[PDB]
Amino acid sequence: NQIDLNVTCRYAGVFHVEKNGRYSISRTEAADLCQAFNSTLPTMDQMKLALSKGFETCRYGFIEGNVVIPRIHPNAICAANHTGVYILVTSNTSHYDTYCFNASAPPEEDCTSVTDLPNSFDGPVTITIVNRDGTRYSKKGEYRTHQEDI
Ligand SMILES: Nc1cccc2c1CCNC2
Repeated sequence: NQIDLNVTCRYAGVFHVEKNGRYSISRTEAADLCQAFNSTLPTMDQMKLALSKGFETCRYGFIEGNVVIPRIHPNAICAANHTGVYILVTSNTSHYDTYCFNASAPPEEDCTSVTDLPNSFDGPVTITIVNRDGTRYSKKGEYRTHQEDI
């Protein structure tokens, strides 16, 4: 009973989280996941500032109100060669990664590893934070508050 949370560097507080390295987070789960990180879904403005500090991914993830990909460099296989905060317009499906925003983070690029999920609650799941450099932190707990998400 195990969940990997793959996390990125923070840029102006904003970071990307993949559950098990595959699109698999609903909009309700995303809010709960950010909450467990003492974080919120970013606003578009917060995401634009993160972008300006060096944040890009090649993954769809929730922000507050939209599903987006932050892009600095044009890449044909990432948001169809767009740059800026690319907004997903048309999709059949409801599950993506998520972005989160932690106000207490440094103001620019923070590529130190994440070594806690400070606000997870008591639960049965072995949750493992996986950093991009492979550093891991695990704890037993839960973050999902919606039965539909479990
Ligand atoms: N950020 C991160 C950490 C561990 C694994 C993976 C990522 C993002 C890209 N997908 C794998």
